[PDB]
Amino acid sequence: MPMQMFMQVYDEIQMFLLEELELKFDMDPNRVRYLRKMMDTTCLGGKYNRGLTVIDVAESLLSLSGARRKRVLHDACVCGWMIEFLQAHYLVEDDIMDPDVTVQCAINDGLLLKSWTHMMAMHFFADRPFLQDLLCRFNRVDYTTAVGQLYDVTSMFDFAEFTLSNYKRIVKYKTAYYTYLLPLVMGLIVSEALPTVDMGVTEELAMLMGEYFQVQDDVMDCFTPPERLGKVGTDIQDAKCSWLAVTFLAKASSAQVAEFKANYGSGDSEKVATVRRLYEEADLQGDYVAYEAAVAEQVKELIEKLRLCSPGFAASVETLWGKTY
Amino acid sequence: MPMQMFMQVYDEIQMFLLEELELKFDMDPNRVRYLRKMMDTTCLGGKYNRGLTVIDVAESLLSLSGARRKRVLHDACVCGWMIEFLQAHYLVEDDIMDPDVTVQCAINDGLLLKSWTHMMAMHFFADRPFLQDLLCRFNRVDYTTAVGQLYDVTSMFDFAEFTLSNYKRIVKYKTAYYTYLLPLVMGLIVSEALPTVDMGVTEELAMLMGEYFQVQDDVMDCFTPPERLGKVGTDIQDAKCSWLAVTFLAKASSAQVAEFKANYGSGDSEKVATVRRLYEEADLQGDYVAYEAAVAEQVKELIEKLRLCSPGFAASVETLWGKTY
Ligand SMILES: Clc1ccc(OCCCn2ccnc2)cc1
Ligand SMILES: Clc1ccc(OCCCn2ccnc2)cc1
Repeated sequence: MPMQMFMQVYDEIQMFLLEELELKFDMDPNRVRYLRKMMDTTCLGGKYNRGLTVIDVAESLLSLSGARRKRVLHDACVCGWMIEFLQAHYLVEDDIMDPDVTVQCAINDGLLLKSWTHMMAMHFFADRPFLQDLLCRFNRVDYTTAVGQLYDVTSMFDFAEFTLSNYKRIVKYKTAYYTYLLPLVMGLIVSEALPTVDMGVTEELAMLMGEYFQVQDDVMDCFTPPERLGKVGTDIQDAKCSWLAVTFLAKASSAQVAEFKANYGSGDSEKVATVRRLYEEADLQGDYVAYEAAVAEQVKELIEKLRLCSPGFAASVETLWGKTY
Repeated sequence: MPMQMFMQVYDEIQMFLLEELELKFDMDPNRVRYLRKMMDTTCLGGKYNRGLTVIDVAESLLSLSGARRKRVLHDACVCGWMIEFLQAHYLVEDDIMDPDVTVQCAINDGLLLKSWTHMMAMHFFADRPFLQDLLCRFNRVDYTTAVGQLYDVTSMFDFAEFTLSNYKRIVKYKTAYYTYLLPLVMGLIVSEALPTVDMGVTEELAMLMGEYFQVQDDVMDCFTPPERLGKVGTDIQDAKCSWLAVTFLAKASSAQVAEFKANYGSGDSEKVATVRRLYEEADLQGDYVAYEAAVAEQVKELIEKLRLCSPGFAASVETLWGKTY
């Protein structure tokens, strides 16, 4: 029922965006169908975990607080697609990083997806009292992610920033603010329950779940094979500031660091194999299990602290925590 | 005095944006100075014609309608820099069209410049009654330009769209809505005189000045040498939908069209020279003078129509019209 409603609102959002281009933007049907195929290619495909979280938060607050129910659940789907659309916007900008007409259309697709988030927000929420407050928080979170992508890309151009605290800063700005905080806030805004929750504990629960997911995603990037992971692990070649790197540099000898600095960030499949060997000679996967368990306990405890002031909110957070755990 | 005020507000805007990153975004000084050098590189350099137009409109309405004057002129400079910042955002996206770290930073610079337009608007206008109305019109004009760039880039991928009307559509959405309409609207919004002007005539005057500038810029792209123009003319090689092309196809014989379709859009310097030869054998520059004079007369007449309902507004439009003419 939630997913069935989510894809139905996608038809409602896509119809408005394309018809507006046909009627009020003087666009020919050829480019209109071109944008339909482009929208479905970029927005549809993933698991929609960021969007469906907004719905799960909204349905918990209306029943754990008749015509008002249909409005909030509809606003949640529009807010959920705002994230999925902006998620596709960043993914299109990633394909560029990896008279040419296929690159010009790629940049244009990224600008349109970003613009469509404002169009659907200024439309379905034109009469909502939170349109001005939602767009401001939505922009700063988009600003935060662009800043976080600067922390991550320039993590080796200025090993001085290979610290567990800087790793927290990257995951916080690059990932945690858009995955584990943004959908929770948009669920409280459509339900008109934003000031009725502990934002400090909500923020604290957001960064910890991002730390839990990013660390697990770094171990799978290095150890899970490409057929079981679904992608080719390139964090070692890209010299990324992963959890495996900052943990290795702390418990490695002065030689294992020198052998690490001479083999890290190289495309040689044998140097990367020498880096994976050092990661296992350091028993990092042993520390990986205990590290996630420590963060997992902090998640379970902070859910109870937010439960004393927001009972129905914690039920949705436990569901979001169950997705990563 | 206007330009001296404009660069002074740039210091005020840059100081807020960078300090916010240092205090509320946990950014190290290395990246802060990196963003200062990047901001000055992209935003500073041009003639600032789009930004200064907002100031020229604001100063005409406060004297041709004491503490209220300083507020409107300050809002005009912030609104003027919103355009210059977003202008640099599109320019950065153009350099991309023409683990690599120099391309990742290019995409990141484009996202930050776009985000900074919202940050400076949500800051300096946090207490203005037009913050919600300005951001909505600012986004749709940004949406319009991204749509116009789709009309222009795909003008030969779907010579069927090489018509004088489609040329108007490209210039309208790609150029006229951001150069000759956006600065005029932001000047009326900061002066609280938006509903006191004929928007239809204001829109009509906007597209005509864009048509006047784009046509003149197409002739210089083909005939003005690179040292006098300042750039290498590549519209013929790129197979652009320029005014010289749509005018040629209308007055060329069935052979001159075949010789045009076989030499247009090619990088061969001899095929391009064969296209320039056809442009002069058709006496297009003779039609170019009379075409601009016809549009120039429509500009002078529409200034009088807006003068009957807005006297001080026309004085600023005549100044903006004097920049292109
Ligand atoms: Cl407000 C908002 C901010 C960021 C969003 O997505 C982040 C995607 C970044 N990314 C992920 C993989 N490659 C790039 C969605 C909404
Ligand atoms: Cl709202 C707004 C919309 C568009 C703006 O700039 C248009 C620049 C497009 N361009 C020009 C040369 N290459 C790309 C500024 C403000």
